[PDB]
Amino acid sequence: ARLAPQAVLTPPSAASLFLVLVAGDSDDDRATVCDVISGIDGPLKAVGFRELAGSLSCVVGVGAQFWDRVSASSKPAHLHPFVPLSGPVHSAPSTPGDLLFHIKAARKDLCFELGRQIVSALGSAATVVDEVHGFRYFDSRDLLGFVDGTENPTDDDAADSALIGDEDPDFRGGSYVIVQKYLHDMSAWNTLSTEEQERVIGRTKLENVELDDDAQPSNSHVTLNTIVDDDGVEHDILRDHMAFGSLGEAEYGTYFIGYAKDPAVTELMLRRMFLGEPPGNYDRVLDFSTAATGTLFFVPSRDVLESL
Amino acid sequence: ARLAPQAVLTPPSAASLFLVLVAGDSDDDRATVCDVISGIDGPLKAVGFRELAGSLSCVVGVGAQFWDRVSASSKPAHLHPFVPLSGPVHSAPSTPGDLLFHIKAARKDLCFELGRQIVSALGSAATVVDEVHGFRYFDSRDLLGFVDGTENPTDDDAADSALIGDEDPDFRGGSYVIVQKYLHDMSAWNTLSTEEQERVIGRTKLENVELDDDAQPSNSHVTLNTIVDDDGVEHDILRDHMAFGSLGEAEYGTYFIGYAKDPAVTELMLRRMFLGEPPGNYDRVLDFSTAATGTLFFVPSRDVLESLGD
Amino acid sequence: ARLAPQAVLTPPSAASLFLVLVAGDSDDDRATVCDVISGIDGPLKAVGFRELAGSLSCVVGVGAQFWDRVSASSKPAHLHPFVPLSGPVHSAPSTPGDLLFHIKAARKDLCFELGRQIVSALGSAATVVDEVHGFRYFDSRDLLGFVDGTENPTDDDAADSALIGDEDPDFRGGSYVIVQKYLHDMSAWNTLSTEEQERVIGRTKLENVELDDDAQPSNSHVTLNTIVDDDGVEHDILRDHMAFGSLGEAEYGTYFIGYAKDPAVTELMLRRMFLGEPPGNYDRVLDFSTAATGTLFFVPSRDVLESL
Amino acid sequence: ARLAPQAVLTPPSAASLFLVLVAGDSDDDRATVCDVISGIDGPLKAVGFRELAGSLSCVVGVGAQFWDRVSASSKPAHLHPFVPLSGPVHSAPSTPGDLLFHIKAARKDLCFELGRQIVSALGSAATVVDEVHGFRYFDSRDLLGFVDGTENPTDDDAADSALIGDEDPDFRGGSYVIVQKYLHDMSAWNTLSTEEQERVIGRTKLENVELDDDAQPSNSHVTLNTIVDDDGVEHDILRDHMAFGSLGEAEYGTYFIGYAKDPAVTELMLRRMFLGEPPGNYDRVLDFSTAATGTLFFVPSRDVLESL
Amino acid sequence: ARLAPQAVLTPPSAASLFLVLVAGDSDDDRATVCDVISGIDGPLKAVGFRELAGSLSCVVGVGAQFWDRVSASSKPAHLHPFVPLSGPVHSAPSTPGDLLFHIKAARKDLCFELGRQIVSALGSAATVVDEVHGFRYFDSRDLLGFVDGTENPTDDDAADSALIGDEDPDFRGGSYVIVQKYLHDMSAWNTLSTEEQERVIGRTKLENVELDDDAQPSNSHVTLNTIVDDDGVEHDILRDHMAFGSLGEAEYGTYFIGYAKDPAVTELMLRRMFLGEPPGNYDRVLDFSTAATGTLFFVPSRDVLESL
Amino acid sequence: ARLAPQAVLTPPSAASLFLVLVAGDSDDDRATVCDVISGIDGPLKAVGFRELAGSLSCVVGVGAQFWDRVSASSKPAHLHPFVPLSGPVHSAPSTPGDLLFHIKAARKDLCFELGRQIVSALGSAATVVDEVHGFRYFDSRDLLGFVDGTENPTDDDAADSALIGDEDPDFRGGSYVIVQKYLHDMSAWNTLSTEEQERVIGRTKLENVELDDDAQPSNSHVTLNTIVDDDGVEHDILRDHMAFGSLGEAEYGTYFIGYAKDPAVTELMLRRMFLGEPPGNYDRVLDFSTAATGTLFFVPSRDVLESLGD
Ligand code: HEM
Ligand code: HEM
Ligand code: HEM
Ligand code: HEM
Ligand SMILES: [Cl-]
Ligand SMILES: [Cl-]
Ligand SMILES: [Cl-]
Ligand SMILES: [Cl-]
Ligand SMILES: [Cl-]
Ligand SMILES: [Cl-]
Repeated sequence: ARLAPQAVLTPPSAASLFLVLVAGDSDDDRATVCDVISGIDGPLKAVGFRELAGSLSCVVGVGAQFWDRVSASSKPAHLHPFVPLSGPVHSAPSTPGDLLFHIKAARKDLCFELGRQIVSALGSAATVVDEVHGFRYFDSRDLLGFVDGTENPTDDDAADSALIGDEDPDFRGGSYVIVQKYLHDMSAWNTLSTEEQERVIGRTKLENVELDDDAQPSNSHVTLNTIVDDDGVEHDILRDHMAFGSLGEAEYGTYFIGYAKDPAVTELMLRRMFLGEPPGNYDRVLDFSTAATGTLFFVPSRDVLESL
Repeated sequence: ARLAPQAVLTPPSAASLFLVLVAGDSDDDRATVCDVISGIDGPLKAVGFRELAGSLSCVVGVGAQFWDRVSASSKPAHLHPFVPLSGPVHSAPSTPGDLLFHIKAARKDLCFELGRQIVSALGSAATVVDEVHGFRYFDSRDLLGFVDGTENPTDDDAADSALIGDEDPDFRGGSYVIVQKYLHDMSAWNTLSTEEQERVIGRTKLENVELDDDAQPSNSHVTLNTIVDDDGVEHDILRDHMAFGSLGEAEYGTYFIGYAKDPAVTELMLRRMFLGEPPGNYDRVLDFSTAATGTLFFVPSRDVLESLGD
Repeated sequence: ARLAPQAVLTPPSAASLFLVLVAGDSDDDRATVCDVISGIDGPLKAVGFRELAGSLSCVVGVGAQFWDRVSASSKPAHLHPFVPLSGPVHSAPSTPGDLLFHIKAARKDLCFELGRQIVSALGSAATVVDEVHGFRYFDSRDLLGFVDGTENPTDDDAADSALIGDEDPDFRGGSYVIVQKYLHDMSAWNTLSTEEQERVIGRTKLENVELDDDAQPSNSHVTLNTIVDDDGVEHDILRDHMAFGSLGEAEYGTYFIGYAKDPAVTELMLRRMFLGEPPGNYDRVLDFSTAATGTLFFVPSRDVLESL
Repeated sequence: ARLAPQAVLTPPSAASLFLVLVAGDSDDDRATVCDVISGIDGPLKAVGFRELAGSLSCVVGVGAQFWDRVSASSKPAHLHPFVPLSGPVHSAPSTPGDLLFHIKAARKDLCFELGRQIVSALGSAATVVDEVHGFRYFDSRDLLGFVDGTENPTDDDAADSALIGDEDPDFRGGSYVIVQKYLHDMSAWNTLSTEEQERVIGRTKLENVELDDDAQPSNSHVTLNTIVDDDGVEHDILRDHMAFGSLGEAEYGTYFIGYAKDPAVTELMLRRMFLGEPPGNYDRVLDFSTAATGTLFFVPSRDVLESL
Repeated sequence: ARLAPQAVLTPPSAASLFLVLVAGDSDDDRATVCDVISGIDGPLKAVGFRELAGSLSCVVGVGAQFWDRVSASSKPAHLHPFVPLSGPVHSAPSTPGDLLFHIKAARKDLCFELGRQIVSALGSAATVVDEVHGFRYFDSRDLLGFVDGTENPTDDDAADSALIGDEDPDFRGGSYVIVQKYLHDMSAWNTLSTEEQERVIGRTKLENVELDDDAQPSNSHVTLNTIVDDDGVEHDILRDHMAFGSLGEAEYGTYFIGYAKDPAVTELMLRRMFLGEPPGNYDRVLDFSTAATGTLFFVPSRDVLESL
Repeated sequence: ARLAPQAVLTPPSAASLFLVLVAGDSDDDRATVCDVISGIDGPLKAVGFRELAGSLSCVVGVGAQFWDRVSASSKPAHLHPFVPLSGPVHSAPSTPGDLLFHIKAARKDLCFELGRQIVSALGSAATVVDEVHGFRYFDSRDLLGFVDGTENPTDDDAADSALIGDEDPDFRGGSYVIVQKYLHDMSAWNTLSTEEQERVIGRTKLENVELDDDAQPSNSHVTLNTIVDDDGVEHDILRDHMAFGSLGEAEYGTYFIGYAKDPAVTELMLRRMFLGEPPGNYDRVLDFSTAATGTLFFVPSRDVLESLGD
């Protein structure tokens, strides 16, 4: 997929832009927004074509509520606003957003330029409500210093995990994407030893190897995020984390973004993380990371997107 | 597709070579030509294997006349010579060519060496009548200074636009390619202002953003080259422009090359360009660009290519 | 084919590692081996995910004997051990191996690190019986100075040539691989003129252009390794040579690895080379190269491998 | 210069970090700050050594006031706080800063990591007061769309322009650096035609060619920033602009940074820009760009820096 | 040596452009030419600054006749026109040129664009009399298939060899350059065996290893081009060949460019090649290469050039 | 410095080759050896010219014994065999070698091919006694998992540290290089925790940050290898480590190579490491790393190198 919108399956990139917008309550607003995101390949190629590599991609997400404003029937099976979580200790807020632009390329400028054109076409019809500029941090690490995104599926595995789906054939090729902007408590995290940190995560730190079953804490992040159903089938999401931050504001962040053919999978992971399994046995990553956003979007296929 | 001939759908490259040749009249000539082209997979790997990235590609095109010498039996549905167009001030000549090699690579030497080995194999069985060494100019601009190749289809849209399907199943996976070598009038073009240039093209110059409907002249190159049928169904082609030129001769060029599943789409684009729509409302790019060549070729799929003549 | 085990079709690489191992007889060995190899994309992802480019790949092969010890249930049609060849002047030995790891990447460190993790995870359950650290030598040459790999099938051709096959539905997507470690007599080779070396190979040395029919000796490496059936159809294999060696030991090597959906094609090339066509008219490449190893492995699809 | 602090002469980079800090009024503050910036190569190599290319560099600037707190004699000839400007229409503010870290590398992460280590070593002894993450925008353009930094001197030209100087031999190898964070009025600027924009700048837009003398407006940026003395000697600075911004905050910026052996040159340019020459005939770039900062720092040589 | 005119010492490049021009006789011509060439780093920076890598370079040469028309004041010691050579079988013509632009970069577009700007700035004041678009051919080979440029001096050696010179203080830092455009007879060349071609050159073809003393013919290109003085000191030049050509015209070329602090060294190589050592024993490279041009230019230092 | 031999100051590379050889006893042997090494500029260009970046470099080192066979006249100030050290549990053997080739490039094949042509020229006039194919391991870490090479001097500091100056003007621009091939005990080392490993080294593991004075053991590798004279003047060396190993043999290595203007600086580092400071307070890296070789060589400047023997 070179220069196509809704390229959910792209590998990771040196640079990302996450733009989250709310739509004008007006009628003229709903119409410009629709006509801009439905002609999204225009600016995608307008920027992207200037780089020989063609690394630029753009996935458009539309939140449940705005989807209702532009389409009666049909609606995809699982589109709903992001479900908030109130855990023993930690909370995942559900925050506003009608549009997501998830932008990737090999260079920052390519990203920024696509974002500039998008934001400009929208004018006063929409309002930026969250904006992260992500960046690869050494060998795909997060600011907690672990290699992050490892066990992502790929090739056929990834298409079955992320993309609808004979099960909902009107929206075949689409996906459900959840975003969460996490901020970290660096100083707290740095008071753990490497080994404690590894126990919190589920893998070794430098060498990025999974801890043995007989050594792998039942509340480790890896454990809480493994999903096996009754039949013993595993269910995976496609994740695309990036680091971001501000030195002066002491803000160090991980931007979570996860794609799935069914958001039941992503939501189950989030429940096991915030509420624990067994209940109360929650993910220690949450002791060091706080989600400031939580938004759920439908990712239309190219065809479905182009028709709005 | 890596080191396979007839890879129509390859992304743009840093360097290209376009060779157009005319075949000899004899029966020797025609059979040498069929050997070289049906076994083009050989020189392609002989050269291209030597570069780890395997960027080298080579698409072979056969003209309508030569096709009749080789396979009178069985002609693809729309293969004919290039249709010359002739407007009041600007014309699109129909110039000779039996063979097209459209070569792309990340490096000049690979393009050159492949060309060299091909030309060497043909020997006196063919003559080069056009040769262009193309090169990427800045951020994929053409010598007029505009980003060029932008609205080209990609992925599935591209395959559908460019390759013969069910409509002509005997030649599924082939294409029709048209080439034209254009020369520009740089000082004429430089007397225009940016804003005027933008009105000629249909997009802003630096930022490559499409002009909105209301600012978009009916004879902008973009407007004229938009093909929408009565059904309201859009028809695209796959274009592959490269810059070329010579500073001493004051030649500044764009080499045009368009692939289509049906050349009717390309031919209509050319009519709207040269004859205008409504009539006489022609494409002002042509005020600054003169076509020195125009030739149509059939691009056989690999299976078909391997069978000539034989 | 990003970070998938059994990516047989991958292109040449700047670096590769070839590991051959024998398993222990203990049932516990039997089981360690099967754990590690069936979970192979754990380490493949543990390591490979640290490279932005994702160039790392790892193909696992399993020997006939070892397959039997683990799945007397079903066998792939052509899984037998490597057949030794004993020819008028030169011979191809049949040497041990239960496991092949064919590892490739853009960098040595990735190859070495994947190997480190595999070997170490197999612990005393297995023993490295041959180890070759291969490298790209100039413009895809081998140490005899010829561009080597030129006539490999690509894309569809390659899949047809290398992957099973309606002809064996239970092992669809797998392959058979034969390795042979060759050592060259450099000084002898250098007494030939370039033209002589060209006559041995079947192609020109610098330009890598195939010699025409009337100047192609009938025992050139190329003629011998052309396999055309009675209907005039050509049967190809997918090959992956790398250079290797040691300056002080005066070892200058070519590691041969050949993939095919039916190893009989490979095996036939080997016979025409070693014994000759017609018999006695053998590949003069063998006057300057000696096979120190010869082993055949079955390459399972991901599904079959994941379930061993 | 690989991995040396005070590498004023480095070429431009894909990524930059500009950090401006104020020092604690305390005594313990003055001491940690001194010992951190005087051991600045420690973290420079600590981060920089992890990249094969070694593209990371770090220039440290110390403002006049803090310089006084740590050194009586000696003081460089021209160190003083940045002079504010009140022009016919436009104003250059003079804003706080004791320390500048001007950081460059081929990757964002390298920059951010160096900044993280610096800010962390400083702890509560200093406070970030300005922070820009710059990025190359296409072919060295600024967000106004012009190629920017063209006429920079280089090689010997650049060392004579930027570096002291037999004229002040205690501080030979040092430099004076002025920074200004500009924000742009994109919408206003976009209402000019290309040709007007070119007249404002002094060069053509796409092709980056200098306008002819007989066509070059006397109030163009190029004109106002050409410095010839009585004898007709030209005086140049070394400039190292980067773009930065925020889509949601509609902030589009150019970060100015200019190095000179004598700040008289930079200040004269700034006077001709804000006040005009003839007076009132000012730089139209200022009609579209507003400076939010203005700070002047001394850039000690390596030797002078290491001794504090 | 970043974006400086008269960067004689730069390494090989992937692309280059060689422009030779004759000036008109009008005094206005005289002056246009001198404006453009003395301001040459204007365009060099206009173009070159757009590439992050800064690989673009441009060396200006000036012919003897044209120098006279512009500076009868002082002349560099060795500035005379190219001396034709007329030998037993082959001749080197002396062809016109007043200006040389030797342009190099990592990409053709940079070369072409610098050329476009120069030629266009010279307008009708000058005429391009020869134009070669040179390219790197595989591993630094020329179209005869040999690695070509191997024995170039580097670093200090190169400066000693190419740059004037206490021996001519007024033109310290300049050089003399000789260009010759060669066309090859490819078919004739291919009738030689590789060994014969090696005997012609003086080195092995694929491995680029120098033939040992007893197998080096006395008329090999290498022997002939070895210049050793009476004290046994070797005098070298700095060379910059590129391949060029046209497939349809069957033109396969090597563009020779040679730099030296004293052109007599270059000139002597030329004599030993064309006329032979001993006389008649001439460079058999000339049986397969014909010089279509031959011109000598003086290469001013930046200071001298900037003041013409 | 591009394609010049004896480029001591080159930056780290992706690949290296370290060859150590012993010369034959004859007079033929010694003169072949002097031909090959004094004209090493030839193979260096023969190989290295073929790569556009010109990353290839080759530094030649001559042992003290062989130096006496070639230039009894005139010996540089500090040239002697490697001084073996012998502590209670860990030793630094002094192992044979007359010749060192320290080869660096961006690619393995260039290193290999240069080695091949050198070894081929020497013929039976020399024997390889050690050979290591080094490789960059992740973000310049060594097999112990730590970033390694960090505090190496750069620029002028480097030149001053590594090259002979006024002190020995007959050999200005030369150096003294010491090599040791270390083998690691990976399972011993893996039983430690990160924090302990950090205490062994003197820096944090992932982030490569120096530990502060108060957390910094007196026998950390970093502490022991800091050389400060009574004047309070620091003395550094130029180090060039590469990883190497073989998975089947369970060999995991660090190849050490240090350059100094005076080998006294390197030798003292080794004493503090092996014999400890205060005495017995040795470098715990040595609990996990065993030296299999130790050899000292003089690195002649180019001018000096060109003159042997002759
Ligand atoms: C600050 C937020 C987060 C940090 C720092 C973090 C970090 C990690 C790390 C270090 C790993 C192990 C490497 C890998 O296999 O990718 C991991 C794995 C994983 N993470 Fe998280 N993560 C975060 C948020 C989440 C959230 C919110 C979800 C679910 C909605 C999640 C889903 C997963 C999954 C599914 C895996 C792979 C588990 C497996 O199959 O081994 N991540 N992440
Ligand atoms: C020392 C070991 C070997 C060396 C140096 C060697 C070298 C070559 C060279 C130089 C070519 C021509 C370029 C190309 O198409 O790759 C070639 C072709 C070939 N080689 Fe070999 N080879 C070796 C072993 C083998 C073995 C053992 C087999 C079969 C099991 C083999 C199968 C082939 C095939 C199938 C081709 C393509 C022939 C064609 O054009 O159809 N190679 N090899
Ligand atoms: C928003 C702020 C600014 C923008 C967008 C801007 C943009 C430009 C552009 C487009 C050029 C022509 C290309 C070049 O030669 O670099 C230029 C040149 C120049 N600029 Fe500015 N600039 C800005 C601020 C300044 C400031 C504050 C100074 C002085 C303190 C300055 C000093 C120069 C100098 C010395 C030149 C080269 C003049 C010559 O010799 O041709 N820049 N800048
Ligand atoms: C068609 C034109 C030419 C071709 C194909 C050619 C080819 C070669 C080749 C293959 C080498 C050996 C590798 C090397 O050191 O570069 C060489 C060396 C050399 N060439 Fe030529 N050359 C040509 C013209 C010339 C001319 C006209 C000169 C002198 C004006 C010349 C001067 C040299 C020098 C100085 C060397 C190095 C000799 C040495 O080892 O000392 N080249 N050239
Ligand atoms: Cl961005
Ligand atoms: Cl070409
Ligand atoms: Cl390896
Ligand atoms: Cl940053
Ligand atoms: Cl050019
Ligand atoms: Cl090696």
